[PDB]
Amino acid sequence: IIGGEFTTIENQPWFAAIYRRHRGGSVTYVCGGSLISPCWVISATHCFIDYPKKEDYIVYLGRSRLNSNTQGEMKFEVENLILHKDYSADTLAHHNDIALLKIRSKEGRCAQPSRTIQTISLPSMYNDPQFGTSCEITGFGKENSTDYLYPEQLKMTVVKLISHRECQQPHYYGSEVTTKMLCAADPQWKTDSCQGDSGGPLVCSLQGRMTLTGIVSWGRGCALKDKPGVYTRVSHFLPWIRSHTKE
Ligand SMILES: C[C@H](NC(=O)[C@@H](CO)NS(=O)(=O)Cc1ccccc1)C(=O)NCc1ccc(C(=N)N)cc1
Repeated sequence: IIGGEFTTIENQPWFAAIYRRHRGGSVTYVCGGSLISPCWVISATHCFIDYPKKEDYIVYLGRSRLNSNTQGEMKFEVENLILHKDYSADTLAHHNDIALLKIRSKEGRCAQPSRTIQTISLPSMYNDPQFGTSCEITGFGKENSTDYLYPEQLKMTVVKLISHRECQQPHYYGSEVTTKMLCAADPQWKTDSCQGDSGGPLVCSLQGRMTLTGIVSWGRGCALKDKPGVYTRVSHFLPWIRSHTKE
C-alpha cells in the first residue's frame, strides 16, 4: 500500500496472509486474501498460476505482521486450490483474476471466529456501490515502487470507485479494462495498492454493511496519475464462487 496508514488485524479481521514454502525451510509472502466463509479464502489467480501446488502454501488468519507471530493467529494448510479456468494476462489486463482456497488446520478444522478472525460478506448479483464511493484496501504490499522489501506491519488506505466510462478513457486504460473489472484510486493520486497487495480485498460499505466489492488485481505502476488500481469485480463472479464452494 502506497501511503495510507498502518493498521491491525482487529480492523481487518477477514484478511488472509498467504505464504509459500520453499526447498529448505524459507517461507515467503505471496498474496493477500479474504475469508468469505469459515473454510474458504478468496484471492487472485495470478498469485498461484506459476505454482499450482497446494501443498506449498500456508494461509494465516488473525495475523497483523509479516514475519512475526500475532496473538490469536491461526495457521492453515491449503486443502483445495481453485484457479479460474479462463484466466489470462494481456499487456496490462489480467482477466478472471480470481481464486478460491479451501483452508484446513492440521486438526482438520476450518477457521474459528474471534476478535481477529471474521468473515466478510459477498455482494448481491450485479449490486455494486455507486461510483465515487469510498472503499478500503488492505495489504502487506510495497509502500513505494522502488522498494524490494514489504512492510512488516499490515497497511490500509481509502480509495474512490471510478466509473467504467472514466477508466476506459485513452489516457487511462482504454479498452483494456472490462465490465468484469473495477477501477479505484485516490482523487489526488497519492495513495494506492501496489505489488504484494494482490489478492487482497477492496471493501465497500454497501447499505450499512461491509462488502467484498473487489480483489486487488492489476495496475500500471503504483499511485501513478491517471493509472487507477484495477480490481476483479466480485459481483460478476458470484455464480462461479457458489459452484466451486459447494462440494
Ligand atoms: C500481476 C500484476 N501485474 C500488473 O499489474 C502489470 C500489468 O499486468 N503492471 S505493472 O505496472 O507491471 C504492476 C507493477 C507496478 C509497479 C512496479 C512493478 C509492477 C501486479 O503487479 N499486481 C499488483 C498491483 C496491484 C495494483 C496496482 C495499482 N493499484 N497501481 C499495481 C500493481
